[PDB]
Amino acid sequence: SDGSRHSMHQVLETVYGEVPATPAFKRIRHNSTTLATAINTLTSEELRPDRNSMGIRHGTRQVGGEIVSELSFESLDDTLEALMCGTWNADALVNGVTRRSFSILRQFNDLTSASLPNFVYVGCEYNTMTLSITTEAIVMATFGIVGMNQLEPSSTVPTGATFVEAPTTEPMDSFTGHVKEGLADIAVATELELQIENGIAPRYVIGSKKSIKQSIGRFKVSGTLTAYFEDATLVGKFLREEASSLEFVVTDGLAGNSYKFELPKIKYTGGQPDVGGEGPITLSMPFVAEYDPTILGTLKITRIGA
Amino acid sequence: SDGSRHSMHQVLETVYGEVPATPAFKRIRHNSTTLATAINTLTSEELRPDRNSMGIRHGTRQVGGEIVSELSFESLDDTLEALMCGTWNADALVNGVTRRSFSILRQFNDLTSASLPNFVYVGCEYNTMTLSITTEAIVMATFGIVGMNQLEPSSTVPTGATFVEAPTTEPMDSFTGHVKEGLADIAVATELELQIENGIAPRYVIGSKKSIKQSIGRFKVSGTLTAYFEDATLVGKFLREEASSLEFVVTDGLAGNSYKFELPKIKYTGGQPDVGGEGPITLSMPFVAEYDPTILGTLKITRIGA
Amino acid sequence: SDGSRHSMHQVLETVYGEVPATPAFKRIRHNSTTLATAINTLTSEELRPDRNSMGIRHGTRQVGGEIVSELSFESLDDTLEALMCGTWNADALVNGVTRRSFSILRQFNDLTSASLPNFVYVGCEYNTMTLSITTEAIVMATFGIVGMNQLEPSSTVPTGATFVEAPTTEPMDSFTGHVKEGLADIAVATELELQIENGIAPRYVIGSKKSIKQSIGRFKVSGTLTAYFEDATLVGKFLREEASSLEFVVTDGLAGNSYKFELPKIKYTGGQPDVGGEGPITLSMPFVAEYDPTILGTLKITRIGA
Repeated sequence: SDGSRHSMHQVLETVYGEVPATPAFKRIRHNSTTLATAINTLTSEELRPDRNSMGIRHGTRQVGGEIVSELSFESLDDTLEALMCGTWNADALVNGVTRRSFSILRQFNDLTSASLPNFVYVGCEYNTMTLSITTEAIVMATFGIVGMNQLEPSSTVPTGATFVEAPTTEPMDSFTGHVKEGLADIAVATELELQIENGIAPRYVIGSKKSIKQSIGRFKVSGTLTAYFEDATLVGKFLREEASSLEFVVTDGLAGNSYKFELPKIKYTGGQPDVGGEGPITLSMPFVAEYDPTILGTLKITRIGA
Repeated sequence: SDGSRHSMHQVLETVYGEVPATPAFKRIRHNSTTLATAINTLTSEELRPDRNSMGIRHGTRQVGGEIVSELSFESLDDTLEALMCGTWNADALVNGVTRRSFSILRQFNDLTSASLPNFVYVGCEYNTMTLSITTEAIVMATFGIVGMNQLEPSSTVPTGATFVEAPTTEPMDSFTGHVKEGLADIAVATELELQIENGIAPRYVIGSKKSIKQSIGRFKVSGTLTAYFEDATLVGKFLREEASSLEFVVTDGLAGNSYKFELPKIKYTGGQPDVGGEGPITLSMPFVAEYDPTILGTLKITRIGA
Repeated sequence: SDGSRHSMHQVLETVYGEVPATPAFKRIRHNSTTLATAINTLTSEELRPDRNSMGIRHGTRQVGGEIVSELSFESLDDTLEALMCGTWNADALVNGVTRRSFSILRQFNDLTSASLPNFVYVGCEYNTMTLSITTEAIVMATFGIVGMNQLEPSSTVPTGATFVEAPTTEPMDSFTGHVKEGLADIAVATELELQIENGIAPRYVIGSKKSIKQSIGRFKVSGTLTAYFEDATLVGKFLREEASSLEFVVTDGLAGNSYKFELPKIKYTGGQPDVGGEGPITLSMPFVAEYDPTILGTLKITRIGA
């Protein structure tokens, strides 16, 4: 099979670890994927006179895959909602406690029917998200999922596997960036990085070969902010304890639709200006987001889409 | 000295740690080497007002060297026999227990007589072996050895150091149409990797700068198999518990002489088809070999040489 | 700010952690520096029902700067004296105990006055030194320091910040015909590496954000010596316990002035002639220096400057 002809679809699960009766598989616009499963190994230490390798025994299997997707409007909304464990309300999303389990199907168009091109992964729950914003570079959102187990390859797709398509809105660009840092101050930051962690780990019991359930952890928001040393206001906020805020907006290709990420309470963990021989002096300022009561959360994503 | 004018000769030892009376040093066709000795250090911890470095003391020594050689017929047979710890029988070798110690002599041809070019190592025992098979790439067998101690450089070669030569048979290539994976199924694997370990470790006692003996460890045979995702049979064998077999034959060339490696019982530890950004989908399937009572061993090398 | 317009100065402190009344800031000849402070984080482990980020707390702070400078005469002299903890006597320096603290000032000429270009670092103490000598390559000396805390950026320089300029002499070259290894033997070594460690670690107490003092450790001198395998005398000094000496001099074109580094007692920790396929055979021979009572120290730097 080749990476050129591949299709990926997902459906919200009503019962954990099972595909719905008529799965509404939805197309997932993406670039590269590593979704797969991992099986444990129980080695045998039986003594052998000829030192012959005794062998190993298989163990519980867990689906683990990382998918890379470009940020765009009318897309990745379910992924963000499930990851934030919240609900899209008034085009605004806040980190809450609403876990969502999905069933992802990997269909290899190039693979023939007899070759079983359908690979179904169930119990898949979004766990980690990586957001990177670089000037003149498409904004991409990497997604890490925790799946309970995978089904055997089969020629026939899941019964009633309706394949919904994904709106192909122009990918978001880094221009017209509303990068705010103070109460009303606009920062001169060049790149911006955001990481989201749900801390979802699996739980195995006697007589099971998969994670009956996945233990979610605390919602964690952190990131890295890089700017130029030309601005000296960023310097000091790290030296002296100061709680600033972060607020940036990704721009579409003049489509009139856009998002808005806001971190009301953050504190700088680092920040060091280095001569670095010749050339302009940069400034990397990693930060740690913390719970803010005004929004009853740590992060708030808002769609201003037209 | 330069690597161009370099040669290595080895002789089977009758008494461990000693060169035989009339060593039949045999030429070892090789590419590069890292064979040498390592001496431990015993630091001294004593308080000093001037805070001056107290000093460290030399400890036990261990000869450790890695030798890279291209796989070819009528060559490396003694290395394979010694490593496998078995004995060549009917052009077939199965992992045994018989341990063989050798004495390796490094002779820098460019180095002058007064410059002491001869380097002698005693107690050298083959510990590990790395076999890599790549398409349109010569098959090379890497060899790791464990020696007791290195003899001081001298001008005169060991008394009666007869220098036997090695048959310069054409290096084994990868152009074979025989790579078996099932009972009669021929696999479409692209590269194949095999690793062998003897778990040999040295033993130290009071009043001995060198290792008197080496406690041999369990015989270990494992490997990695990479193929194309086009074949879907291998896919799923990782997910389910299945014990397959591996059987591949390196081809010397037009001459009928060839080597046959067989692993009667293996199981796959991993396996993952990744779409990636673009291009074809590959498939890496690591495996671990296990004891098969039919051959009363883990691996069986067979020469079909004409 | 850009790395093109930056000035770095320093002044000997009379009281630890404080800039002198009128600092005689002296130009620091260097290629690049990383002078900056680092603050620890105290995370809060309070369980939250909405699983929100509790937030972290700032902890103690310390200043670390990497001063990369090119070795040259009439320069880094105070740096060498402070690092060696000795006193320049008869143009000869021996590892002593007397500790020296300095106040480093980084001035970004390009940064405007209102932009607060002056950066002051107090309690800076030279700790590590890395000297590398390569043929047809300028001798470089890296300087690691341990500072107490970083003063806030201000427009006005420290009161009476007289800016002395270190004498600028042609950088030292590797073209010397004097590299001694035996009692009178001249070695054929190609590169030479020297590392100096003072073991300065910071000390924290209750109610102090900064380190009140630094408990210095013992003086540590070690290095690495690389040569060619053409000389077989170096071989064996590692195999059989032998205590040699090292003595090398850096040259300054036709200026005449020079530095002389001497290690009266060293022994070699490694040594390995590697064939490496083709080309010449090199020989890396790491060594550790120790206490020699003839000089009452480990290392003795001597200026023969005209």
